[PDB]
Order: sequence, then C-alpha cells, then structure tokens
Amino acid sequence: KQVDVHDPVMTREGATWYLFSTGPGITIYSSKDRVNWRYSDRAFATEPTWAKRVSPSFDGHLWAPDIYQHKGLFYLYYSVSAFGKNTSAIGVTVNKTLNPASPDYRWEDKGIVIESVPQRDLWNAIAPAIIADDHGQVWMSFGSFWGGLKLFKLNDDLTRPAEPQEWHSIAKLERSVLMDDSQAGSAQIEAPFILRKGDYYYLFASWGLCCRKGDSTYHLVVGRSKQVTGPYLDKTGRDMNQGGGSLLIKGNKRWVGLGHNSAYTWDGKDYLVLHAYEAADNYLQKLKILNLHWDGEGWPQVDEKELDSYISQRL
Ligand SMILES: OC[C@@H]1O[C@@H](OC[C@@H]2O[C@@H](OC[C@@H]3O[C@@H](OC[C@@H]4O[C@@H](OC[C@@H]5O[C@@H](OC[C@@H]6O[C@@H](O)[C@H](O)[C@H]6O)[C@H](O)[C@H]5O)[C@H](O)[C@H]4O)[C@H](O)[C@H]3O)[C@H](O)[C@H]2O)[C@H](O)[C@H]1O
Ligand SMILES: [Cl-]
Repeated sequence: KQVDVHDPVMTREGATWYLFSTGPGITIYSSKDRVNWRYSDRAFATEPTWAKRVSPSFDGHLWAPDIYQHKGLFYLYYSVSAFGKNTSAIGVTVNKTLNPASPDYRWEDKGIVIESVPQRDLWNAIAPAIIADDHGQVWMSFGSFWGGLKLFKLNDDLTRPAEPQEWHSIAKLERSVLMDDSQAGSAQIEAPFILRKGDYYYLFASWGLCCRKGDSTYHLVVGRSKQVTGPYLDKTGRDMNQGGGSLLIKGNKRWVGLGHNSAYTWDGKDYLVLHAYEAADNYLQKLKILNLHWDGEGWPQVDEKELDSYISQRL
C-alpha cells in the first residue's frame, strides 16, 4: 500500500527523512530513502491543551503542519480548526531532535502563534509555512479562503508575530466584504509555500476544492517575487494578489485533485511534495514526491507522469 498523507511536509536530520502529515496530533513517518516509510510518532500524544478553546468541535486532527529547523532546534507549526470555519489558530511545538529513540526527543508546546476570529478577521489561521529572507528575518505565510493568503514577521523566538507587527497580503481571489464574514466564500485558494531559488522567492498555492472525491478541482499554481514580501507575479506578469497563478500541475483520470504541496532543496536537487487523490483507491489521498525542474526562464516544471511512477511504501 501507498503512504496516505494530507498536506505533507518533510525535513532531514543526519541520514534520515521525516514526513509530517495532517492527522491526530500530527502524524510523523520516517524513511532512509524517501520511498519506504515506517510510522515514527504523533507530535502530540492526544491534542494541544488549548485546542478545544479555539475550536470546540475539534476531533484530534491537527492540520497542515510545517517543519522548520533553526539554531539546532525542530520547530513544528500546526493548525487547530473546524471545517468551513475560521475559528482557527496556528501553534508551534519544538523538539531537540526527530529520532523518537533519543533521550533528547520530546515535543514541547509553545502555544498560539496566531488565531483568527469570525467577524474580526478576513483570513483563516491555518496552513503555516516558514521562510527566511536574505536579512536574517523569518516570516510565516498562511491561509485558506476568506481574504486569502498572508505573510507576517516572526519574533526572535519564532513563536509569535514580531512587535510592532509587519504583515503583507501575498495571494487572493475575489470576495466582496458585503458577504457574511463567517463564510469561507468562493475564493478557492490555500496552502502557501515559499521556496527560495536563485534571485527569486516562489510562492506555491493550491486552487479549487480539495476533499471532494470525484468533484475535486484541487491543483497547484505558482508565482515569483524578488522580495519575500511580494508582489508574487505569475508567468503572464499578474499579481497573485489579484488572482494570478500559473498552472504547475493538475489532476487527470487517475488523480482527481492534488495539492497542498511543499518543496525542498536537498543535495543540489529540488523536489515537489504533495498529496493526490487516487480514483482507483476510493479517492484516498497518496503521498507523491516529484522532481522539481527549472526552465530557461526561471520557472519550475514537473512531470505529471510522476504521479504514477512515484510509488511510496507503508511498512
Ligand atoms: O491521509 C491522512 C489523513 O487524512 C486526513 O483526513 C482528510 C481531511 O483532512 C483534514 O482536514 C483537511 C483540511 O481541510 C481542508 O479544507 C479546508 C476547509 O475548506 C475551507 O472551507 C471551505 C468551505 O467549506 C464548505 O462549507 C463548510 C460548511 O460550513 C461549516 O460551518 C459546516 O460544518 C460546513 O458544512 C464549503 O465546501 C466551502 O465553502 C476552510 O478554509 C477550511 O475549513 C484544508 O485544505 C485542509 O487543511 C480533516 O481531518 C479531514 O477532513 C486526516 O486528518 C489524516 O489522518
Ligand atoms: Cl502547508
């Protein structure tokens, strides 16, 4: 069987790869070769102590983790939320190592980085991604529906927004403020991820509807910017803040919907990491890791056939 993950991220410590997925307390897997994966741990034994306060319907599944390494520590960001609501918060928990067999291994929760509130905020605090600029600063991008995707400066700790705060919109789709603020609306965009490559920051995002089986329209788009704070332009030069986004990979008949990607530079090669819904296996999402190439114009390209050729093993 293939490894099932949603909203995947990855990192490497020493000789081992680690995969983090949406799931109870955040599911972690490990591999020595990115193909064959054993269950490693759940970040939280049960759930964050503060979870049910932000979202009372909470079922134990954290969403859309991001893994970040900084001054020798492991920072695991994660999302508490409810379906179709922006009663949400992103928290972070920190570990000295990922090897659960080490006496140094244990996740310590740092609490809420940011929280969205219905009627107050036109954004949904889920789906964090961490990126550093050329000037020592670290930023979180996040978001889903509502008024789209945001970027803000983190403080020294990486646990809360820097003060005074510094925010930038980075991608959006149409929405009138006259809509009820508690509704997700029709801006089908989520799940930012920023990769630095050469002189550019590349913003990946997911458009369309995930989690809908045969009706899913989820696919990936991309834009690029010389500065981390934007504006991110697609290939036709259109700002993602006004709905720009160049198609990177979309589904077909075997893979109905794919996305919430991450992306990495390991050993002078680049990889695209995402989930895709298998039409043959009940539209159950599967891990896929694709080779991420770059054309002569500075734009990433992927080979959609790799949705088939990449076959991960759950051991
Ligand atoms: O493989 C590993 C396992 O899979 C996971 O199980 C799958 C699912 O993933 C987890 O959640 C995924 C997150 O959900 C996606 O959707 C984001 C949501 O969409 C946006 O809202 C859209 C809006 O919602 C719908 O209407 C909502 C109605 O209003 C509510 O109040 C009412 O309850 C709803 O009926 C409409 O379609 C649309 O208008 C929001 O921004 C957001 O809520 C995100 O992309 C993912 O991050 C979840 O656990 C499973 O459902 C397992 O977790 C893992 O083990
Ligand atoms: Cl993500």
